[PDB]
Amino acid sequence: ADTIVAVELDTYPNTDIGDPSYPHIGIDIKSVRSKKTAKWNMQNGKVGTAHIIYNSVDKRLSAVVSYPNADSATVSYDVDLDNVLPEWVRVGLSASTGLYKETNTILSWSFTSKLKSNSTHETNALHFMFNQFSKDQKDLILQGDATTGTDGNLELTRVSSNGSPQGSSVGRALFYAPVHIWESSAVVASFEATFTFLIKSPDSHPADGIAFFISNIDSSIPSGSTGRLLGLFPDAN
Amino acid sequence: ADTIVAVELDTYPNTDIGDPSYPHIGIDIKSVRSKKTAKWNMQNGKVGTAHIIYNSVDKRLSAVVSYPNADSATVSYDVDLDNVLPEWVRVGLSASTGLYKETNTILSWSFTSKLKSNSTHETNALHFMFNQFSKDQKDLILQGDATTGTDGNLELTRVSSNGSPQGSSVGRALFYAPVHIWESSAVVASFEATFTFLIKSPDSHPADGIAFFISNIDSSIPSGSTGRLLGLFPDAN
Amino acid sequence: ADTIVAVELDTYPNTDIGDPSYPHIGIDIKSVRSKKTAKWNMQNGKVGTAHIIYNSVDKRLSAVVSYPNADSATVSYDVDLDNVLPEWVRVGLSASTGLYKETNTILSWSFTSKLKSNSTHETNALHFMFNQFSKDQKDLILQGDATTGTDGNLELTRVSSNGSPQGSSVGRALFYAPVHIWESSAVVASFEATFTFLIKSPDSHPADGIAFFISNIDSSIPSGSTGRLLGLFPDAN
Amino acid sequence: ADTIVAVELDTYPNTDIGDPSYPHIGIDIKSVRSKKTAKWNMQNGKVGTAHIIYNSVDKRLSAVVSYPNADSATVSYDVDLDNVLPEWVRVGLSASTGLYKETNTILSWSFTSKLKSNSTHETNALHFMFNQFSKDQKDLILQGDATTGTDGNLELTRVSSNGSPQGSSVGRALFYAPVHIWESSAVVASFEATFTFLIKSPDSHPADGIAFFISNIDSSIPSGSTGRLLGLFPDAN
Ligand SMILES: [Ca+2]
Ligand SMILES: [Ca+2]
Ligand SMILES: [Ca+2]
Ligand SMILES: [Ca+2]
Ligand SMILES: [Co+2]
Ligand SMILES: [Co+2]
Ligand SMILES: [Co+2]
Ligand SMILES: [Co+2]
Repeated sequence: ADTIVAVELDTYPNTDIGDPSYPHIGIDIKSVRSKKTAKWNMQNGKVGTAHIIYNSVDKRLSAVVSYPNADSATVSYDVDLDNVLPEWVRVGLSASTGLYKETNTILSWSFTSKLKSNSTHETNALHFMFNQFSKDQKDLILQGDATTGTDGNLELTRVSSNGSPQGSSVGRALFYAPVHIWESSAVVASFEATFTFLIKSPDSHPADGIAFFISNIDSSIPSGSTGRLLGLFPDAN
Repeated sequence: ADTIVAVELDTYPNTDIGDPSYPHIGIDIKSVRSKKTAKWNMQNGKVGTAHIIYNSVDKRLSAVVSYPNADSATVSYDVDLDNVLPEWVRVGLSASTGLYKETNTILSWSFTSKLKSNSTHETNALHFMFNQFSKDQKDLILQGDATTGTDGNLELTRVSSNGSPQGSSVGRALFYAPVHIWESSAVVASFEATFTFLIKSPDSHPADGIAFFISNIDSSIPSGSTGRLLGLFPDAN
Repeated sequence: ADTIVAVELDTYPNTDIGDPSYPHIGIDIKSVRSKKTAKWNMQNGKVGTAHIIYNSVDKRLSAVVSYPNADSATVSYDVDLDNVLPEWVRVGLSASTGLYKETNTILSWSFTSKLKSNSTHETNALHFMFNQFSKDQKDLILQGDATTGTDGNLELTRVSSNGSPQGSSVGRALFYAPVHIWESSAVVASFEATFTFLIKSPDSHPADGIAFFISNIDSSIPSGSTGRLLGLFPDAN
Repeated sequence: ADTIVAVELDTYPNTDIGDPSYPHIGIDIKSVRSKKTAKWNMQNGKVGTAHIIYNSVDKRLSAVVSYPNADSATVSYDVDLDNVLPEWVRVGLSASTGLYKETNTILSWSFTSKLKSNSTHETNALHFMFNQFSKDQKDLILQGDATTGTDGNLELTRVSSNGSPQGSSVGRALFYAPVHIWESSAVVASFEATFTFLIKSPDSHPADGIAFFISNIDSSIPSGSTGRLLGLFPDAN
């Protein structure tokens, strides 16, 4: 059904579906079983920043995640996205909770896509930046439990009044406009995404994670993708 | 019905509805009878560039139109757009032909909107740039006769095979995503639009013009707005 | 000697040289006696953000200053900068202390200048953004007491070890590259500057202020411009 | 003496110093003998566009060169620039002619450098874009025979009145401000450069080429680097 390319900030180690034994960042190409992962020293309650970059010349999707005053984690994977995704895609953020939970709060999100064609000076670009989300954010498609406006933030999963994260929740936010990532006369296509997040859990084992993803434009949350599936995959294959 | 704020590049002088006796650029606030105009030395067959700028501190909508090697024309009008438009709008380009005609070709179009809130570093921004239009431009809403892809250009009004402009045509192209132009904690909201166009007519009296407009998100072409109404207004009041 | 256009965030009311009886933001065109001012509810110890904008079509220099959770202050003045400044200028930040003092800390500073010429697609642009200053910031010209690197910030005036602001201090930081603000074939020239600051004083009467300024490229601090002259003017005329 | 990293658009095959037997694009790390090259179908008299990209996560310097209506050439090389260049560098364009010659005209040049630190939202950026060069371009350091302003272009090597390219010429243009390409708390540093050029020769064997380069800030043209050395290297080792 959906084609998903995602960079996951996986807070819970589901070693039975291939997660390493620690929080990790991973690159998922059409499967929750990451093609590549890197240990991530996740800090409960701290605001982190994730940067994702890719260009069609190098064909390497790379991500860097850091927290202030801490060393960063980085993961890269060689993948030609022209062979995985459609030429028009939607980009978004997804997060879930299962039996274990955490807040999956997004405080800001920026994205820049550029397609440079062979005509002298031909650049097609799309750029958006959100440093605040309003209750009626018309340029975002919110799916599942995702809501905007509480403290001007984007809450991907359900958080009750007293700020408590709820389990078995899943939510996604996609930018409204389709994004053009391939065009026949493009000599270089590239994108960069950055988002700051705040994962906080009352528990010692937060779950399940946040993911930046690119999908077919009409992507919707797969049935039963709460928990370990991060609101992105229908199963764990 | 629709709320329209537009900068018109009016090629035909309809002196009966208030046009001056020459091609002119004008600022239209909810009426085709421009609030302010400036003589425009339109060059048939040449690529021109229009720049439109506005910010909520000064509340002055200004536009500059020029052709290479020629002096520019500029028009400005003091208007608080927060009092005219909704907080979420769609931006687009419109053009029409009537008994007289011309090609209303758009070769590139860029737009940048910024909302800076009172939180330190809070900037919400939207930027798009098209230097080429493809046959299936999914991020544009084409209305009426507007088509994309012929020579990688956006043809707002009908042009037959042999490149001839057709009369009684009207077409509009709006960027897919809603644009947020006001927010309660924004200290300064601004936008700038730039587009290059090519108006060419076999006739000595081209008509009717191209307009950059901002409207309510659900705006559609008014019935009978071909010709002098530029695909923007239902009547000439 | 120097030609100075500045937006002052004046913390001390020197009513004898024309200041209003309160902290105020003002637009200074070649004189410390502001052409226009607006009351500024300055917050000692809080990080504020100032936005300055200008374009050659409207010829209005406007500035907005705000603090989180507080209403902003704005001041505007109609001035054609082509008639005041040279075509090549340097942009900077200046601050001073006199008998009264305060820290004049800059935490981030961004600037964007654009010159759009009448050739189709001719845009000359300069943009810089500093969200951190290093001890050896080679792209900034530091004058007087200005230093970079302490807490990754730019300290315009002297602050001793224990964080205490020192009196009779003056310092300026200018971006290294000259900025082109006028060109003969430019149809619209514009700029926007934004900087966040932290003015903190142990005293009830902080002084003297911070100013964003544009000057001739070879501008240097005028002798005796500590205190009320903000490191910009040689006298109070 | 100087540390040079350059992307060369080499028009003349000096097979004795390792050039392939055809025009080629190459990546030169401290030597004119390119670490990697790719055949380049150079078009005499046509305006081409070169794009150079690099980021510190992937550590791969890649370049794409194209002409309208033609397939592009691309070359990439894995190199960690933090191990080759200083943290502060100057970026520029260089070109030369020897016994054979060609015009080495630059019509536009843009550059964007970004350093993203681990503090949430810490981005330091520098961006410049020139779509026109004036006779007194104060923000460019012209070395050797390089001149600005003729037809609003940048002529890297000497061209006599009648538009004829002169042999044994060498010229370079560097952006005035130093560029910061590494910082201790940066999690990702990246840059992208784009320039359009017009290489035209009356002869069947144009020479010698144009190069985009990054060097130590105080770099100057090496003595005798006309011809095959592209105004970048003192010898052919
Ligand atoms: Ca997991
Ligand atoms: Ca008319
Ligand atoms: Ca004062
Ligand atoms: Ca060679
Ligand atoms: Co995982
Ligand atoms: Co009219
Ligand atoms: Co004052
Ligand atoms: Co070579």
